[PDB]
Amino acid sequence: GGTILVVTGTGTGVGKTVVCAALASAARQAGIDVAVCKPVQTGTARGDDDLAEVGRLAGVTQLAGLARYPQPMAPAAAAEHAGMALPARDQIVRLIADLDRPGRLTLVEGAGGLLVELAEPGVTLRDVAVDVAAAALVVVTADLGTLNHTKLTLEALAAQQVSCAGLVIGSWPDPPGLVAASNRSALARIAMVRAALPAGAASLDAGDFAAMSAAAFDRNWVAGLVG
Amino acid sequence: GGTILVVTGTGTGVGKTVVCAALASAARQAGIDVAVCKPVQTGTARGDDDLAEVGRLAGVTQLAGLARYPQPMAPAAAAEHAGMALPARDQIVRLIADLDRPGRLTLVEGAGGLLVELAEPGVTLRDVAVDVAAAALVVVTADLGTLNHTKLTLEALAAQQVSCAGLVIGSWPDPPGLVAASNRSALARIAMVRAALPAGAASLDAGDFAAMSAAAFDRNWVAGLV
Ligand SMILES: O=C(O)C(C(=O)O)[C@@H]1CCC[C@H]1C(=O)c1ccc(-c2nnn[nH]2)cc1
Ligand SMILES: O=C(O)C(C(=O)O)[C@@H]1CCC[C@H]1C(=O)c1ccc(-c2nnn[nH]2)cc1
Repeated sequence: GGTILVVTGTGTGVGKTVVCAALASAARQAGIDVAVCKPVQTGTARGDDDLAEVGRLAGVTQLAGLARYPQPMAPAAAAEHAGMALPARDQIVRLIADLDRPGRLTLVEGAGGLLVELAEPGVTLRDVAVDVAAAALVVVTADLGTLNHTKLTLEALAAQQVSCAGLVIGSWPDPPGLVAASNRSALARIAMVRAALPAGAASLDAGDFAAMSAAAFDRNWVAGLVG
Repeated sequence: GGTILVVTGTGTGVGKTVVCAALASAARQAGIDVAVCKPVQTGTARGDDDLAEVGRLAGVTQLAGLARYPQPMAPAAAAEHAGMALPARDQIVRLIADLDRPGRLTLVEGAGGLLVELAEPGVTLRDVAVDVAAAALVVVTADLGTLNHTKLTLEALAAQQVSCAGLVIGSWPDPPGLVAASNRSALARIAMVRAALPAGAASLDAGDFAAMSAAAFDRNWVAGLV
């Protein structure tokens, strides 16, 4: 196949979707074919639709979903509230495997953070990453508390031998305060920081988002993801 | 000795100090002698002094600490900003062991969450809990995202064979809401929920806080701690 990369985060609202869009944009500009999938999407009754947002920001057309739940809650709770079931583990894996292809970067966007239940019983994006032999890109904030959450998430990845592809700061303030600057230096001692997306990136138009994305990542790292 | 419990949280600002105070108050009312140790405290420039708050809310007098940094930052960053090192691992472990005594509940309050560096070099409250053979009480929120952070923290405790003494919800909203209610049910599927402190409890006077605390915890669990 190609390269499968799960995109997780330290939590919800940390920048998973905009990072997915930014990496997708950078890879497409490098001539890499990109697919993005969001196997579990909650909050659809609030307008949450991460695949649509990635298409809007990055131009990705190869978008794949599976489960959609109305309430903006954790998947298990949103499914319960809608009277629906979570997907099965093998259904999530099938979605991803159908996309995987030599030369293609397939990004698998999680729901919330790494240990959120996506399938019964207690199957998480970590388990899915093992099934499809994917590394994990971890989206983090620059805010107070990020170092603890990042180290917790990386330890959890290592516990199941899921390689960490690096960190991305989802929103980087301009100018940075003392806490944000300190956190960025400390994050870079824990793992490679692949990018720090400028605050407000999700509000850029298509052309400005593309330029931001190309400058945000190291071109050699993006090109090295897919042979 | 007695019973040592580290009191950690899924992060910072989740209610660790008020939970320390609440458990201390419930234990004191059960006739248990209580000490509270906050080895490292930051944010003292704006007035943060968690030991003073525990003393006022719960009446604890054995209040022990080693280091206080003015800036409201992670300990390592606050120490770097001040140009001074964090305390030594030996200082923290020995202070706690010295506080511990038969018939006493010694609560050790961390700074931020479980994997925060408290001593040089890279020593955390988890490492301290291993050294003094303490179980860990985990303070969690009721808010969106709490389940992931709680599961991550519990996995990290288990990875170094630190027993989990349960969870405490640091602030229970009024009215709760669908997410808070769902999270409270889900948290109980992960570990014992020992208490859920009403929102605003940190503003109570000592008498009102004691009444809140005694009702918040199961009296049999508190008495069983020592
Ligand atoms: O949480 C506590 O104890 C607080 C309290 O004393 O009230 C402290 C108040 C000032 C900062 C906070 C702290 O100490 C802290 C802040 C951020 C981090 C962190 N972790 N990962 N990234 N940053 C760790 C600790
Ligand atoms: O974060 C994402 O993916 C968001 C997105 O679709 O962009 C989703 C928007 C709606 C909810 C959020 C989600 O899916 C979610 C929310 C809370 C939790 C949780 N974890 N622990 N306790 N609660 C887990 C997932």
